[PDB]
Amino acid sequence: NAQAEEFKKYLETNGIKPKQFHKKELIFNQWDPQEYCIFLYDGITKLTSISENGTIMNLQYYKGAFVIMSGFIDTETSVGYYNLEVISEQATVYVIKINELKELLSKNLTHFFYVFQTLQKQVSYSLAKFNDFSINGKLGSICGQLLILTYVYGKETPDGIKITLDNLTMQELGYSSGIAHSSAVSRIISKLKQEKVIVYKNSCFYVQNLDYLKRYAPKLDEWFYLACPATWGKLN
Amino acid sequence: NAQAEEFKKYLETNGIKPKQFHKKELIFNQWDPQEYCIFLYDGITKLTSISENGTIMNLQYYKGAFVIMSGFIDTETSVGYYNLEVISEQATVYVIKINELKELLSKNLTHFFYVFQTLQKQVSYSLAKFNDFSINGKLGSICGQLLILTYVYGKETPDGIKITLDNLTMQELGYSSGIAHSSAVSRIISKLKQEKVIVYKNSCFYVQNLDYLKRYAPKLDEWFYLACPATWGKLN
DNA sequence: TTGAGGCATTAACATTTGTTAACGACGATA
DNA sequence: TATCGTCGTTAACAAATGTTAATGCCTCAA
Repeated sequence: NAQAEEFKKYLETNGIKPKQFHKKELIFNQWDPQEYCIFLYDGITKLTSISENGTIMNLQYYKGAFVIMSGFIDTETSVGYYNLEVISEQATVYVIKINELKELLSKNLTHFFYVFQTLQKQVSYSLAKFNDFSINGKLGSICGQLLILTYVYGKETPDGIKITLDNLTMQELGYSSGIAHSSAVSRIISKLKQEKVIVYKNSCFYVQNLDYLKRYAPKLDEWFYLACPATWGKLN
Repeated sequence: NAQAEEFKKYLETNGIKPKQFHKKELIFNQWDPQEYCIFLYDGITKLTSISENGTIMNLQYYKGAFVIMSGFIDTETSVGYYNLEVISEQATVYVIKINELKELLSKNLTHFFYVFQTLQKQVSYSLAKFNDFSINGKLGSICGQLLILTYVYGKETPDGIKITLDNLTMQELGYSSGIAHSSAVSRIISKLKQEKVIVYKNSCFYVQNLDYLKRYAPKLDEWFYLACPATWGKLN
């Protein structure tokens, strides 16, 4: 919040202007690999990839402020062919070309650490998500994904913890957990309603047994405690 | 590697001298969190985590030279509770306190960008691995892990590509794929031998149909092409 | 009001994977 | 030489997941 806003000012004082994106349009994509250093300031986006069969995969979400790399800082080559779709109504972004990045960082040292810090946050997040999505099959994958959603998009209400997210269909949850068919996702969420872990109200998800999700995503809950401890405190 | 040698001479100049670990040792562990910056210079290691009920998870392997870190750079707090076990007969490691690192990379930038490069390699590697493991179930996870081990520990032989890796049991393949029982991995392997994809010789695996593994792990093959071009080029 | 499309739910069937046990090969020990 | 433990293989069964289709609820357009 603070270390990021300080980074914003350093960008405006170097000619980097914020380019605002609206919902559903792709900042970068997998078919036109262009190496940038996206600095999502305010907004919500999802990193996706489309197989050759047209199969969709949602790798993760990004809520500003955060940094996303589409190319390497040295070789200036692509880190992978992915898409960064905007899913919030409006999201402002400070896009930076990979070339000038190496220069802007070598000047200010405190902001080099910031980008380096967020990259470490990225690594720990991927290992934890990988650890919990592999042990308990797809039930644990849905539980882990839901746990992630509750922490960064959750708010406490008398009905439970409301996950403030439009859309969030059965199809979209399946993409974030590697489930291709919507019927399979529903079959699992119908078990979580039976178990009394979640309820479906207002086309919106309320979780009531957060501990049940921790048992299926202990490494992810461990990550929020160590990486985003403020987000962890709101629910503990 | 050149960058890893300049870095190695940079550490030896500032008083950091190597340490020798033997097989089965743990550089760090998940029960005594110490925040180091591990510069694995020569040797092979696997990052693991033990769940509270005792199930092992093999997150990935590390082959020197590379950079692993158990704590964040600015806060110096743990990034996660993992074990780094030495699986080669011996390994040469340069342990450096997390605080000393901030000053060292502050003096010399070309080594700061080298550490940043290795981290970008880590991010894109985790996203790619998470992509191919989540889409095709356990068959696609075993196929993905084998693809990783061929590019890194594979060599052209008359019987295909030999995975030059010792003590690669069925358990260790399962731990890397979230499979808990060696019976399940043997079942998947007997099918890959049936389809003439691999052969089991002298407790080692020989890969004879690399293209079969690419169709089940396309983004990992893409990652080796974009991140480790030299390693990839030796098998195409 | 009627009718089209998308989403959620459930059903059923097929395939895969989880789980445990038995068999046989191999090494190592005394 | 006999005996013990480790590992791979296969089998059998239960459970989970992949796949398809049918149904009902809801929105929207005319």
